[PDB]
Amino acid sequence: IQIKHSSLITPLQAVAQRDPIIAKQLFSSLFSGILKEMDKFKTLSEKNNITQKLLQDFNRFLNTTFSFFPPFVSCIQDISCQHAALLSLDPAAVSAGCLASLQQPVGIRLLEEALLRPPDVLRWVELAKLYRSIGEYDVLRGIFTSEIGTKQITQSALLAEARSDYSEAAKQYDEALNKQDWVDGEPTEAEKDFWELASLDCYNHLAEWKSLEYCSTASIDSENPPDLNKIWSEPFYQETYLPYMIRSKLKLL
Repeated sequence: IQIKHSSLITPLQAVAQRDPIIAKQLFSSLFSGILKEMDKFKTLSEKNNITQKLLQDFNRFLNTTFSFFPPFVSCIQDISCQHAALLSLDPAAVSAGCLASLQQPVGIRLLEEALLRPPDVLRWVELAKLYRSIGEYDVLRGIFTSEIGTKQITQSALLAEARSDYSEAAKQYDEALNKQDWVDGEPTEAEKDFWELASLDCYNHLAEWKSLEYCSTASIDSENPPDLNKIWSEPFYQETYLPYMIRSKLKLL
């Protein structure tokens, strides 16, 4: 045991060069150790520009990757969990990378550590995406009852949706997505996009196919004619409205 560093350092980089998982662990632990040692040298401001430029680096990474490597994506989202400068990464790119790479636990953990310690509600909507993708409708319904839903009709539809009364939930979502005489303020864009998406879920859950197909195309650019072409524009449309469109028209056909 009276051996030196090189017999530990060179085979470590030699095996981390070949296998990507141990490369992920090594890059994460070395990065976190260096940033932990930055407590002594950089003090108040040069530290803060260092971590701001690291956040710049990582946001550029997650926006411009196109192959989605799981060790790389999870490694740069795993070093964002420990240091509170990089918790504010981007809730859009995190959810896109975790849906594309099949790593929703890592995005869920990062967004949770962000909601610990607007960019409040943005992370809630992009956390409901990751929880919807892996089943988990109980936790997603727990999100919409507390932090996203403001109005009362949202909670009264969440109850009737939870007790499997999907007609008396879609009726309230239709009754909320046409209200103009809102007395106490307006819904947000998040609170209205939830009502649209959950009305689609209720119409799919019942069986109502002549209503599901119309509601699944009458929010893209189609006012008087149904112009199906616009689903390739605005890529969120082909992730949110496309399967309901095709399933509804197919069950009709």
